[PDB]
Amino acid sequence: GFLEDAKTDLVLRNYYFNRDFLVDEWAQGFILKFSSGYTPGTVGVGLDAIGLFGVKLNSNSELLPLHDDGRAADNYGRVGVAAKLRVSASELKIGEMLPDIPLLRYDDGRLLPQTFRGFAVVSRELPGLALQAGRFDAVSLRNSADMQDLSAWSAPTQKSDGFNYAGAEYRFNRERTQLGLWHGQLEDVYRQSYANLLHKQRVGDWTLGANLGLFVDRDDGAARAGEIDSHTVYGLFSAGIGLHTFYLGLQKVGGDSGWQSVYGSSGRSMGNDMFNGNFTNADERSWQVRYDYDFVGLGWPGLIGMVRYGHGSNATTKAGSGGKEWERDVELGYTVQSGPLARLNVRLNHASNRRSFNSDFDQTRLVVSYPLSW
Ligand SMILES: COc1cc(C(=O)[O-])ccc1O
Ligand SMILES: COc1cc(C(=O)[O-])ccc1O
Repeated sequence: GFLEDAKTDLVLRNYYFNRDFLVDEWAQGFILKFSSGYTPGTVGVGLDAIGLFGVKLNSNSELLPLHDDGRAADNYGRVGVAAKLRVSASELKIGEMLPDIPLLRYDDGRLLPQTFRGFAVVSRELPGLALQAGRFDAVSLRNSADMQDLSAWSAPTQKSDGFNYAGAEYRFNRERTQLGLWHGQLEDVYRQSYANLLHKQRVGDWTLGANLGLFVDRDDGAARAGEIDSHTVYGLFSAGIGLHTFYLGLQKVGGDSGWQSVYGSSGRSMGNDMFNGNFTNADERSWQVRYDYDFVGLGWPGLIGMVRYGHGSNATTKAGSGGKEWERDVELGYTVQSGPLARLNVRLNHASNRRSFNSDFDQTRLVVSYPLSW
């Protein structure tokens, strides 16, 4: 039922951000999600809403929008609604939403999430197979209260009438393997095709995983961001045992151009994605090593750590070719497991970025999040 199965989730997010090239930002966010149930019947009808509000505290960062003078706003926010309609094992949503698909990953790396306006269909009528398609015609950046036309990261000022997509994922092999094929079009800017293989296999105490991906990009229509021809391949491999996980990522961009994506979106579909980049400059070859540990092994349940290092070379940028870069990320995340503060999450992380072709910097973040649900 519409009211029966309705859930309300509120996240309080206190976010401290520092980048030393020392510049600083501190802010408080509120993210309110109201998700109804569905009316009973052949066509079920529902409504989702999202409320976003951020407040500047005394002190990228992209935590808050900037005034024209370059001064961060005191506060910002917006409210979005989406209607939902369900039939059998298929759903259509229309309005404002948070798309999380391989060709369009909504960003939530700062204070409030990026949202999009459009429609999205997910259909699971045949066992193991999920079909998706949709179109988004406006976007609100993570650091903006407003909606604007979409554009590509490679030319953020060149606007498009919208982003269309369709894709399929098939999961099989006792749920261990998944294949994905996706096609997207940012109208008059670029078209992108993507294939993905996910696989996991247990060898004794080890869990071995692979995430292989291939993107192929070209300009579309009027080609407002210029001519584009790119392909990007990555393989991200994991080996887990007990409380430990090890990763090796390998990636290469080829062709005339870098890898394409929608401006403001997250780079997290890419194998070597890290906090401050994903090594997708034209021609760039990169590798990554990563280690994760679950500190329950030291009597600290709820504490998890990650360290990762990535290096890229052969990078072509406007300035020149043969560019090199590296990033090192470290994170400790703690989630309170029990007591009055249960579910409270504290994440502390640090990134160091060095680039032969751009500015070097270190970055420190502390994010304290508390979820309430009723
Ligand atoms: C628009 O409101 C919502 C959107 C979403 C989303 O798209 O995932 C989730 C919960 C919401 O309350
Ligand atoms: C000269 O600047 C850099 C060089 C390298 C390298 O040689 O691996 C890496 C990152 C850099 O920022």
